Amino acid sequence: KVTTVVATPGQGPDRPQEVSYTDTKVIGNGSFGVVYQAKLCDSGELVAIKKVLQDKRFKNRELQIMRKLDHCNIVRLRYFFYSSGEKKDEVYLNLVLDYVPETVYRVARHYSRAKQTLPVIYVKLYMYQLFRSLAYIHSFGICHRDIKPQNLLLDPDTAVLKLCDFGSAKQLVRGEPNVSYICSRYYRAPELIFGATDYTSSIDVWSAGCVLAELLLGQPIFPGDSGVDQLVEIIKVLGTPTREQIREMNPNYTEFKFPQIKAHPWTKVFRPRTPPEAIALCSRLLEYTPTARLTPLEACAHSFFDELRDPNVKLPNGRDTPALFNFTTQELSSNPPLATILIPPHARIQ
Ligand SMILES: CN(C)S(=O)(=O)N1CC(c2nc(N)ncc2-c2ccc(F)cc2)C1
Ligand SMILES: [Cl-]
Repeated sequence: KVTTVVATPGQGPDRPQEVSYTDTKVIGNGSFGVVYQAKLCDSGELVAIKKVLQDKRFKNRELQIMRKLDHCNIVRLRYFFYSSGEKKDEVYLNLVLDYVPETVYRVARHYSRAKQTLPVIYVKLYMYQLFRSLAYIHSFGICHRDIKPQNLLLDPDTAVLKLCDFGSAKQLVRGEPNVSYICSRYYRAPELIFGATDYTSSIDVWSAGCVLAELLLGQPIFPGDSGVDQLVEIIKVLGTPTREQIREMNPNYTEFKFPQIKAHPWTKVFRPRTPPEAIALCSRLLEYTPTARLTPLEACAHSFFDELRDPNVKLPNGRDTPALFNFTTQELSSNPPLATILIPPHARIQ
């Protein structure tokens, strides 16, 4: 059995191609709709097809965003096409994406179940690549707004990480308000919990920090079934936020005061032999004041990632580390001077 569609390439000019695929499995299910796996007939390559209801009213924002993006650490939209079948008279948008086998979520949980933590080298590789993907999208003023381990795809052999699921992503424009019900629990920045609608891209940075801490800890750092419970956990670590910090997150001073707890020394939060650089980075990501958090690009240049810039660094399995230094001017525009740290001497050899 073989499906053949006429699809538009995600990048490049509108030059429709006849695409045929087979072995259609299922995955995903949820909010958006369905995700299938498939095998492209000629090349034999695996792809994921995300199928969602097309609005008719507006054009699909995820698609609009996907087509603008091209980066080694973001899933490639290979094709998109429309279809339906069945008793519906409703259009479905189908996004054909590179299939990447693992996710940070699944990996983390394997190590967690086995009472292990992921080797710090993998923590470095995954986090660096995430920050690059954020640096890139943020440069277009696009915030992901749902950074979490399930959205971080991994090829285990190459150590390559790819940000996915742009269903929540949106261009944040100074002055325009945005819904505060967007991020997934545990990874929500305080300003989101306080219902702020004037938030910036630094919510993604907070979320990234939550992922780092979690890979280090072996479990979510700020858990809770309610916002109340999450804030308690946040306060247990960061300490009680000052009236200044409180005004910084949500201007609209919700209505209350929290228990007055002092800052738990970040060193006492983590397993005893945790690298100090890792801990330092966390504290500079997980800050109350949104403007006080490192930028993605600033994070990449943090000393916690120095090992990745070492010329002799290899994967434990012997392979080379994947591309880490092929920055574009687009990607560096945040702060071009950082190139002198980000691009190590050996990467400039001729
Ligand atoms: C594409 N996203 C909307 S998603 O539904 O969250 N998507 C993450 C999952 C995904 N997407 C892509 N592109 N490749 C492999 C996988 C994947 C599916 C199942 C897995 F166990 C691991 C990875 C499915
Ligand atoms: Cl044509």
